Amino acid sequence: PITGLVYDQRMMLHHNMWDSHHPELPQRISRIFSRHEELRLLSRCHRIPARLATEEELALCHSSKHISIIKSSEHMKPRDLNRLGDEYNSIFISNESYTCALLAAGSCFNSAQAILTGQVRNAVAIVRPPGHHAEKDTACGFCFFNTAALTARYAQSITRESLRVLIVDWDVHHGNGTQHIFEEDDSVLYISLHRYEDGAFFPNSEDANYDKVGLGKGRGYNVNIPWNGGKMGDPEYMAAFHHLVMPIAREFAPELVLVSAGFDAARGDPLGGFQVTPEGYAHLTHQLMSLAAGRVLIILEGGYNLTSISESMSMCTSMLLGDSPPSTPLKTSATVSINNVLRAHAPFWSSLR
Ligand SMILES: CC1(C)[C@@H]2CC[C@@H](CNCc3ccc(C(=O)NO)cc3)[C@H]1C2
Ligand SMILES: [Cl-]
Ligand SMILES: [K+]
Ligand SMILES: [K+]
Ligand SMILES: [Zn+2]
Repeated sequence: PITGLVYDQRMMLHHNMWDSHHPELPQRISRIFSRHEELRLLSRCHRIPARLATEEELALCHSSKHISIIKSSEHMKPRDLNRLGDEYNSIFISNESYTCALLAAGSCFNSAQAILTGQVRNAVAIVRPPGHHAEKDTACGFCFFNTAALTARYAQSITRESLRVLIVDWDVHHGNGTQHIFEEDDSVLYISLHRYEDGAFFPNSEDANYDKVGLGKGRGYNVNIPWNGGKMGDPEYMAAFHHLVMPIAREFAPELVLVSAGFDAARGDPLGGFQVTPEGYAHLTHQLMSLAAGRVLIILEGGYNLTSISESMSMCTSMLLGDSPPSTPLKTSATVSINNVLRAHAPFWSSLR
């Protein structure tokens, strides 16, 4: 009956030495943590310590070469950090980046351990840099290692290889790295909702479309819900949960739920362009709590309006703690999107028929 929370100020040390106004700001996590104190949520949680991921733990999802390259950045002079960052899509690197990425992952491992050992029922991880764009072999989109993917594998590593993990990715961007890491996996169901715009929206790949349903044994275990045609909000996200996320998740019967919880679909976010409310995120969290006997871990991904993300993630933690959720026609293109995913996944999920 207990909610865990992990936060460590040391993850603020990752920074952009060339553009101090880059939106993936150190203050993202400190503003969220402060808001939890202001709302008297922090004192209601069980504090879970951060730790470093080990390199062996990173090898659950990443190549030895990728690990060694990111690790080599901690001793680089600035022009070599610039060159290295430029070898990726939308990455900046400081000497502290690698350690911060390790702390983000190890924090999530400790939270998953706390859940799976029964110390807490659910947990929230206020971490940066984010993870879901990171691939096996490369960094991408502000992400170095795929924290959520690694946490799924870590969870399997302390229970059984086939532990059913559901990852719900409600960051406004597609988690390309998460999709690829689990594309052939039927033990990890990946469900992403994301702005798509026929490939115009970052990370700009048709991999994010609704017809990418997984490969081989994982066919049916990758659910992309792509939005086209501009701003979406609470109605569209509630309908996507109602028609797709929750029926599929209930059929899958996960033993652990991880939320890749970006808050860049929030009202006010300058990169997402969407209008999901803090109350909306509260309802999404409360629905996911009905899964997996409540074993839910909310992991911060993106989200760039400091006030928006502080309010939205605090609302999610309020739901984890058992507070009552707070108090409509869809954009026509959202109906088109939902029906496209429904047709793509009806062959795999009887609940959609
Ligand atoms: C040059 C810039 C720094 C300007 C200000 C934001 C970025 C956005 N370019 C791509 C992008 C978006 C979002 C994420 C993300 O991880 N969101 O969670 C990752 C990558 C470019 C434009
Ligand atoms: Cl330079
Ligand atoms: K997403
Ligand atoms: K999968
Ligand atoms: Zn994002």
